[PDB]
Amino acid sequence: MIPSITAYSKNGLKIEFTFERSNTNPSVTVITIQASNSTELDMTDFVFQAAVPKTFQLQELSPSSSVVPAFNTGTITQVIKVLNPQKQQLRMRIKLTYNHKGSAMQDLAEVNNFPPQSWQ
Repeated sequence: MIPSITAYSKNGLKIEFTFERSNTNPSVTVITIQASNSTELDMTDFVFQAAVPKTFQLQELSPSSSVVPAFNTGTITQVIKVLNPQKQQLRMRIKLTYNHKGSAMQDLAEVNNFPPQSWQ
C-alpha cells in the first residue's frame, strides 16, 4: 500500500488523497481525492484544480459532484492521474474554488507531503 495523506485542511475544508499505482502503466499514480466539510453550511460550485512540475503529466477526471455537504455527510470524489516517467519526487500545487456562507472562496496551496510509494 501507498499510505493516504491529508493534502489540505483549512476553513472547515479537508482534502484527502488516496493512491493506487496503475497496473496498465507503472509510471502512473492514480490519486483519488476526497473533499469533506466539517462546517454547518454546504460548499457549493466546488472546483479542485491541480498543477504538477514539468516532467510530470496530469489528467483530471470528472468529479462526483460540485457540492461538499455540511456535517461531513459525504464527500466530493475526484480522480486525478499523474504520469511520472522519470520517477521524480511527486509534488503539486492545488487551487480550490467554492462558495461558502454566501461568499466566493479561493485558496492555492502546495502539497509537498506525498509518500515515497506514490512516486518511487
